[PDB]
Amino acid sequence: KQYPIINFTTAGATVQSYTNFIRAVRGRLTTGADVRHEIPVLPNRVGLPINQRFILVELSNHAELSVTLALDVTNAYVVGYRAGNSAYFFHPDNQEDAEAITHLFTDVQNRYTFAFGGNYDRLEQLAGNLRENIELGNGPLEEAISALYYYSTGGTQLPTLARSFIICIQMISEAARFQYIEGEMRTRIRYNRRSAPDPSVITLENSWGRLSTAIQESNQGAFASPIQLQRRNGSKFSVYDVSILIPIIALMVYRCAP
Ligand SMILES: O=C(O)c1cc2c(s1)-c1ccccc1CC2
Ligand SMILES: [Cl-]
Ligand SMILES: [Cl-]
Ligand SMILES: [Cl-]
Repeated sequence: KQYPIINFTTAGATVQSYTNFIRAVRGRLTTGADVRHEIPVLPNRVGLPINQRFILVELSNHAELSVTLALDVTNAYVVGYRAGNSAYFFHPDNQEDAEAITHLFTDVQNRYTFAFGGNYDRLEQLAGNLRENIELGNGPLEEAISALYYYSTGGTQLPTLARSFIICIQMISEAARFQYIEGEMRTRIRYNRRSAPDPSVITLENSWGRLSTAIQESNQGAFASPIQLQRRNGSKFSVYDVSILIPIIALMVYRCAP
């Protein structure tokens, strides 16, 4: 009757407890994934039955407020969330996706669809801040959870809601997609720090779709043409093959193979 749920709280969160959480998220996402090749491929959108389409992530904090994010298993991205008796959805791209989300949170009294989508370019505009200037960490995540809840009571304004999406998406969706970004978050939790992400994280996020295409279209592991990434100091380098990214990227959106 309900999609699978993973739980996480920032209250007393540790390196261990955040590691368990991301591992469970990856586990639910890859139930239907293709794991025969070097890197797991998320289920194909086309033909996926509706009862396999979503998973739910339920978050709480020291103030013991709770919100629940809905994640698409085909791309591990947040499509919307529930707070109290209300559900809120990013604007869908097409009719099929609009129909799919009517199967989420079917028991809330109030359903709203934002005019905007959930991509970073738009969310950065609404927040008034680039990812480069939005701190990540347990502290920021705790604050993001309260902000998401209080949107349903009129206590949160849309720019702060946008910045809270940016924090949640990166610390959950992107940390599940990339072992590399999980480690970046793990270091922040370990030393009790909050800091904005460096250029390597942002460029990895911006490249996930392109890397999924290059990997699944590769021939004997070799890319048909290079993809350019950044080190943490902003310097640039090229990747040419699948293998060097096996420790870096954990999940891929389905791509056709010629
Ligand atoms: O700051 C650094 O030293 C590095 C950052 C990255 C490196 S190295 C990398 C090396 C191979 C393959 C993918 C990556 C992703 C980001
Ligand atoms: Cl480890
Ligand atoms: Cl809806
Ligand atoms: Cl808009």
